Amino acid sequence: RNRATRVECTTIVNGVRRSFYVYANGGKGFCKLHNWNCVNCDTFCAGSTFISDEVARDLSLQFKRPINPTDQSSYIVDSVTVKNGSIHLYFDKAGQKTYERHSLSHFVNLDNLRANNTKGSLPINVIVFDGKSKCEESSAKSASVYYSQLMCQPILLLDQALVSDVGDSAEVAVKMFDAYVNTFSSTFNVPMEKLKTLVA
Amino acid sequence: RNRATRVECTTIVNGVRRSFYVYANGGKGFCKLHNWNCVNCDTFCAGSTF
Amino acid sequence: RHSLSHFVNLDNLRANNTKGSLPINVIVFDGKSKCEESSAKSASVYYSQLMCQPILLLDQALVSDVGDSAEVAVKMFDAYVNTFSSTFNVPMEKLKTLVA
Amino acid sequence: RNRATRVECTTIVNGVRRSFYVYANGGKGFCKLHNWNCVNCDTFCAGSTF
Amino acid sequence: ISDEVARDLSLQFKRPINPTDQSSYIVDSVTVKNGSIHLYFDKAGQKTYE
Repeated sequence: RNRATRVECTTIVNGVRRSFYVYANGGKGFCKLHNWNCVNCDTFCAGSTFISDEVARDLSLQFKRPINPTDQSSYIVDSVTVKNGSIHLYFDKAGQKTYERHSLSHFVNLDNLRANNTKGSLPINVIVFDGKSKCEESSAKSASVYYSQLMCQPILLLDQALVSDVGDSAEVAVKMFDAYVNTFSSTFNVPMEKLKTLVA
Repeated sequence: RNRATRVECTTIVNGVRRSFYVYANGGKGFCKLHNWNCVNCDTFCAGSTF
Repeated sequence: RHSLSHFVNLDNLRANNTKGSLPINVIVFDGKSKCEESSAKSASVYYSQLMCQPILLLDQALVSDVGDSAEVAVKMFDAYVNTFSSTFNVPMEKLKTLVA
Repeated sequence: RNRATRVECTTIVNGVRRSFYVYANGGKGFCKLHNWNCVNCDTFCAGSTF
Repeated sequence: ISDEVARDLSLQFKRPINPTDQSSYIVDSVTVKNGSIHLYFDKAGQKTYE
């Protein structure tokens, strides 16, 4: 009956109503597991069908027929371990303990990633919020569905306090750099103004 | 009949109309004290019915 | 009970802020201005629905006089700086730059 | 409920979230000073409340 | 499997996988004997050669 490829739906984030599309096969197959015209509904690549739990009930109310969701909107992290420049994030999945890995380069500046940014897009699959402020947690929970529908695959939630202490680096490194600069200056007697200009 | 988890409603602040969700259990229990599908409606933690 | 650290800057907490979110469960308003009280009453339901648990209302006049600290502390700091300078005869410009 | 002897809570340490128990009297007696069902809170021993 | 392909495969299979080795390494010294050339490099803090 319907050859449509996109389906419209809406959700509320920060007190405003946004819109997004849901992709469909367009006329081939039925996928009786979740009775929807899906395209390769097992891969998190772009363009694949992704039915979240929060929108599954709304869609099954607009279309008067039962619909089964595929994946939960989001999960809460529990443990993180750094290793050779990589970070693992641990969370539960249907009663099993699992983990996912990502690069440490994205965690240098948290403010561009936390909650509702000015750009309106997320560079990575995680989000950072304060565990004490109820409002921040609620806003993150609300935006989780929207950001998990804009791009496929669920969203992982990170508490700011937990990840705050794992990024340490070292001011000892700064002191070693200062010692190296002092040794270099003693070797060649370089004027201090250029040294400080580059040191900044 | 309804498995919905969120319910929409609106209110007026500073002359403009905002929106917010209300959380619900989604199909378990009835809570005859206030005849609504609530989830642990005694704690002020996040995600609880209010 | 709550921590005193949140009460250092009232303007980020009073009524309808620019951010649109509240850091703590209380709100501050002027008791004389009818409009401020009405706006606080109106925003109370919205902010008590955005996050769980009720909202407590604080009058600005009542809490204004409880936060006192001391300029006596400032004077004691100045006396300490004077004693330190007399101990070592430090130039005044850096002292004032840090004193600001 | 919440008259029970044991209460479970969680806290964050280093990089892992941990859980722990909180003890109570089970219902017998009540403390006005602490507003809690504390047992021998003035001394330190196994099974005490803190 | 390398890291540059491990992430893509994990995304395709919707579950984490563990890469086995790095993609490339850098040679630091060269030795030539009996018409053959020897290349040396460090792997995981240990000296290696071919």
